[PDB]
Amino acid sequence: HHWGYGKHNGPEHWHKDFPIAKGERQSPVDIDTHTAKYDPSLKPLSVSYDQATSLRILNNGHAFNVEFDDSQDKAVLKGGPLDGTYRLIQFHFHWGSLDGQGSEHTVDKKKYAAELHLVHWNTKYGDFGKAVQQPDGLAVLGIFLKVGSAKPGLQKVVDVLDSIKTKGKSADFTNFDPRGLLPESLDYWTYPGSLTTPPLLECVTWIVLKEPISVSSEQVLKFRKLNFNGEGEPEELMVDNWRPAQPLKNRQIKASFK
Ligand SMILES: NS(=O)(=O)N1CCc2ccccc21
Ligand SMILES: [Zn+2]
Repeated sequence: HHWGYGKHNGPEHWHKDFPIAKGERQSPVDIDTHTAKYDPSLKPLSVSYDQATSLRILNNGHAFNVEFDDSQDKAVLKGGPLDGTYRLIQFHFHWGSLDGQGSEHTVDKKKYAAELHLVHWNTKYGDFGKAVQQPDGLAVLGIFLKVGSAKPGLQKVVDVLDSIKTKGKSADFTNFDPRGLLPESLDYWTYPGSLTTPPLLECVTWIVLKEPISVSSEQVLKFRKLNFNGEGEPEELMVDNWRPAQPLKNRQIKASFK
């Protein structure tokens, strides 16, 4: 009886196995745009993905992960609120059954159709497993998706999903350039938070971009054909794999922009 996104094992249940679910820096949160304060001190954000090496795409039963070679400083995130260098390890998405839900963060209580998470780990801790035990171990770049025009840089991801329909399936996924998933502006909000799935560790500096990317209805419909289940099991469509907003508690959300 594992965690998931159903009535019986969904976010309102996670606290029983993972009591930090009710902790002091849980994610996601609602971003109240009128309460977020411009922080003139935030350093410029640096997204350096030119040398990124994608390797594989995996359906893990909760989402699909595009995995990178993180055995050297190829693809790194620096600057903004960050001290030091954070190495890209994977990206994934969270999405809805309908276009009116799917994001984990909200903006003035608005839900987007989906949310992209680019996961990076602080290289001063040596490996990802050590980094997640630290309060500044990870930096997650979050990007909202709205439905409208296609995102050409997403289509290579969309077209492989048929080959990883069910939990535990993977496929080779080399030479994918995650720069094609970014919006034009790097204006962001930032706050200290957590993983949004078990084990809900409080190790993340969240960096959520203000500008959403546009994807087509056909692109997101292909995300919604994935399965939570394993091969041969009763089909359970992989939809609504998002955690709702958590209490902000004793935190301030900072804006990079006026
Ligand atoms: N949104 S999420 O919590 O699933 N996420 C962000 C940080 C991280 C680390 C390892 C695996 C996944 C992720
Ligand atoms: Zn995520």
